This record gives sequence, structure tokens and C-alpha cells, in this order.
Amino acid sequence: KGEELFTGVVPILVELDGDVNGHKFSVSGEGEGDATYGKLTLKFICTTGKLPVPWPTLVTTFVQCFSRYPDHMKRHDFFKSAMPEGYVQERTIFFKDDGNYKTRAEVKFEGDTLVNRIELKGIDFKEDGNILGHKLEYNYNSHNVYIMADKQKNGIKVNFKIRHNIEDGSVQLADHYQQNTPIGDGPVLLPDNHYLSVQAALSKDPNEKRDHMVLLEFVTAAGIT
Repeated sequence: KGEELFTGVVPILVELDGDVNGHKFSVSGEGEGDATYGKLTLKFICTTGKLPVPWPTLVTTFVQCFSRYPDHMKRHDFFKSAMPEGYVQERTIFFKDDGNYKTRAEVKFEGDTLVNRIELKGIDFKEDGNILGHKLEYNYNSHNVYIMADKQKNGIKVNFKIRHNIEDGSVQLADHYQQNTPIGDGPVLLPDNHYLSVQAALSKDPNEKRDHMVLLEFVTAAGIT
């Protein structure tokens, strides 16, 4: 079991290659993951200067193998069973009445480090919309992430909507269609339906001058008796 791999606080590296409406950018992240607790701490920096999109819009794109699966759930944990060979995470994110993000990532162990490498392509945003106009609050809400087994592809099928709060007191929904599929030949662990409970909290390093985002994530699995 790759569950034996998350026994401690694992180190995390995130590399995202990006392009939204042709605006290229790149972000690097680093931090650590305690799956036992159910907790991530990550910090990100735009290395091409300014991020052309609000930071909150990439939180879900920037490692669900650090979800805390209670003891009677531990076998619905595809995310870890797929390790250290890892898996591929593919998504489409439709921002309601605005553009979309299309992401492919590989999440696998690269030594002791758990690494998430992301290709993101984003099209059809409105330059004076909520996303390209930077009208989102620098903050994040609490969501459930709903997980189904997809034996067909022998991976999973995940869905949820993010509720991005808008300056004007409004909500911008972002609808996530997600699938994860195993990299290795050595069998993933297909789950009964459950959900992950995700609270994310967003901050700034007062000493960091580059465009960055600090992230604290708390996740714990749930739904099964």
C-alpha cells in the first residue's frame, strides 16, 4: 500500500505551466503534506511576474493523496493506492458565463518528494469579466468534492463546483469535471462513492515581493458508514 508512503509529512513540489487567453505564465510551489492529519501547507509564486488570473482560480489545480481517510474508509483511497507510480489528473473547469480551464497534471512520487506537474490551457474569458478582470476576493470557501469510481477507465470520476466570491457581493461559480487514472500497472483501488470535505485558506508572506499565494488546506474523506 502506498498508504505507507504518507505515514509522515511528505514534501511537495508543484510546477504549473500556463496559458489563459494566450497570456503565458508559470508558477512554482513548494510545501508539505500530512495525510494523517489531513493537512497541506503550500506557497506559490508566479515566476513570469504577475499572474494574469486571480490566485483563487488555481487553488484546485495546484494533491488529494493528502486527504485524511478515516480508518473505516482507508480502502476507498485511490489517491494513495496509485502511488508511488502515481496518477494523471485531468480537468475541465467552466467558469459560469465565462471561459474555461483545461488541465492535465501528473501526480507521482519523484524520490521522497510528491510532485504535481500541471499543463493548464484557458480560453474564452472576458477581459472585463470576473476572472481576467480580477474581481474575486482573495479567499476561499468550503466545498465537498464528490468521488465516484469509474471502472471503465479504472480510476475515478470526480465532480464539484467552486463558489468564488466576487467583490460586489456576488458568486462566480466554477464547475469542475475531473478524472484521475493510474500511471502504474499495479492496481489502483476503486472506491465506493464518497466525498472529501475541503476547506482552503489563503494568505500572503509579508516579506515576499513576488506574486505569491500561501495556501493552507484541510481535507478529510467522508460519506461512508
